[PDB]
Amino acid sequence: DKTVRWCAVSEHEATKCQSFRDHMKSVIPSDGPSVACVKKASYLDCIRAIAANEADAVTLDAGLVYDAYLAPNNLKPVVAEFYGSKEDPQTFYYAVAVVKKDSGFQMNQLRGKKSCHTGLGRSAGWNIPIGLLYCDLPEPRKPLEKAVANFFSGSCAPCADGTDFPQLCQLCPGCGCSTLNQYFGYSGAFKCLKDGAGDVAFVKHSTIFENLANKADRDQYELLCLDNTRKPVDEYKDCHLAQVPSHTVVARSMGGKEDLIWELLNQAQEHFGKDKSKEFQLFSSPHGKDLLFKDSAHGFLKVPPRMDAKMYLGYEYVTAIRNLREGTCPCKPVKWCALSHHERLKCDEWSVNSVGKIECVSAETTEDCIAKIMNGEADAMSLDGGFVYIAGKCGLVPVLAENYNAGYFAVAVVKKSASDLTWDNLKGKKSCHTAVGRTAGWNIPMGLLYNKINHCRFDEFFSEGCAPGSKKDSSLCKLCMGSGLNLCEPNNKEGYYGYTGAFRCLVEKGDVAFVKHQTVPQNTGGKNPDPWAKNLNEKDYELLCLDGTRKPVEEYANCHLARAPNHAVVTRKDKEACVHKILRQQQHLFGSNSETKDLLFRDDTVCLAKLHDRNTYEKYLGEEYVKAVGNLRKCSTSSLLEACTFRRP
Ligand SMILES: [Fe+3]
Ligand SMILES: [Ru+3]
Repeated sequence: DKTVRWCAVSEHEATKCQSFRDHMKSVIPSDGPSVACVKKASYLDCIRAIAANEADAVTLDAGLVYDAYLAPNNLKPVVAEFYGSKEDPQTFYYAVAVVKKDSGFQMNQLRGKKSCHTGLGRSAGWNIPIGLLYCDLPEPRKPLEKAVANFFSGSCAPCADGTDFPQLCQLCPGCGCSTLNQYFGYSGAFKCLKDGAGDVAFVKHSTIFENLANKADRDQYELLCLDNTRKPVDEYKDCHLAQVPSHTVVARSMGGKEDLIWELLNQAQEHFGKDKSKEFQLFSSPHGKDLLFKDSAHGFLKVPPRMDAKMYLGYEYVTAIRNLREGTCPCKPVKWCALSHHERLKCDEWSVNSVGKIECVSAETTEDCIAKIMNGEADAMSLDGGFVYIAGKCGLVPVLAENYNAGYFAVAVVKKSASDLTWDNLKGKKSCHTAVGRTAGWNIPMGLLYNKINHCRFDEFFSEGCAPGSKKDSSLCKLCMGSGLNLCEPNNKEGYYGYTGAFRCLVEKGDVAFVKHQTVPQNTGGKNPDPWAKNLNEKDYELLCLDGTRKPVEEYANCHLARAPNHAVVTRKDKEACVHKILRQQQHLFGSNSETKDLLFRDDTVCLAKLHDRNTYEKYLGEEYVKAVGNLRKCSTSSLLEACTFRRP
């Protein structure tokens, strides 16, 4: 078939679709995607048609992306319209709350202030802020305008019912729903703030830049952050009410046909997109505005495949829209994310011994669990520093640090009889890594090595190795020992995965093992009874030091590659306080005074430590760690990181 059935919501849109269908047939070969045109009465009918497999694709505003995600529709974002420019594609805008500098209040102190809105029923100006504030509104919250009129002391809410709720028009009497009103729209709401009518303007990240050319003027303004702090107006990416995708093509989550849709649209923009100047133009139409796509669009970007609608819309936006749609209002239990049947059994027991203060969700991989913390299905997990990096890039923050005694030591272990090996040159040698992306076995050693050879294709530096998480055909999977689909997997059914697995990898096959300072002592001298380790002696192994010589294993203090940031618990900023407080209550009750090895927490850890200043991944991991990880991800995978980076480069 190879047919993409596009859904139109108007007769004009169907006519353009039909033109679209006919022109693509001149540019796409026989074996290529074709266009079919389905005509429905509304966006929701298109959503339902696609879910019913009567059509396949439609482009929607953010609100309808949410509707399309809810059961029984279950559509997913697949292609994004971008704007502005090809070198700097603009896919999202940011809803922000702008205030005057030194006005002395935060997001959680908006009650009784004067508010400026773009217009009632608009996203940045109304639905997003009121959605976020919904449970702060006084009861009864229906009708919504009466509740807002009793929340702010006075407002300019263009198009509000000022006859029944005059407070909403105090700053623009009559609540004029047109440009005839000086405070209507994006520039109008900001002017409401600039002129001193209101205390806060609910606008987009760009509004202040388009109305105030001089930076000195903009320096008299600030942004309200959802964490109840303020930031300058050029830091909206760390200080907004919501991140909003402008226009998104959706498709069924299963059954697609996403690859066809992208193939179709990518070819359409190459032949009929911006500045192509054919008789057919994808981003205009002689009759009507914004048919099928926005006329201001400059092209399409493929949405990363790990992305679902909740992750695409973002936590803040989904919170606001859900409050509007559902209208439900209440620390509460901390929902821990477990990774295996063995990890879930542990926290299940933790939950019942915590008497409800702990609850348990399970996902099949670390990244899935991270996605659940981002969208609110989960709340906290403990992660290696490399995953704290991914969690941080995805908007999460470190809340507590696992303390085992300043971090643990990353060391390079070699067999003592191999006296030739030095850190100075290990090219062509066989390497053993915890897994790609982890602190001790990858980010620290391969970050340092990156500085020496100025590239990160390490399978061409080492002859072969085991680095679980590498591509199955890579030479860094050749030494691994998992069988079938398990070979080179970053989990337990790969016997060379982890701190201990990488040491075993060295004992049996490798030349160098990148692990931590306790690994060799803990799996030598009979402490590990498994046949591969049982008769090993730790004086038969040395550590490579940075200067180029070697020392014994217990001399790691003066022969390590770098100090490693300890594993940390991560959560969202809105649960940071509660997770901080509930876990210290839990370790006071069940602390150091797992059934297998290292479930939920490292068994080395004695306590969960306070972070104080270092409550962001950049400040927790440190400057050089982040730089090295930034260097290594040019060669790295991680579909989650790709999805998070798509929303924040
Ligand atoms: Fe680690
Ligand atoms: Ru007409």
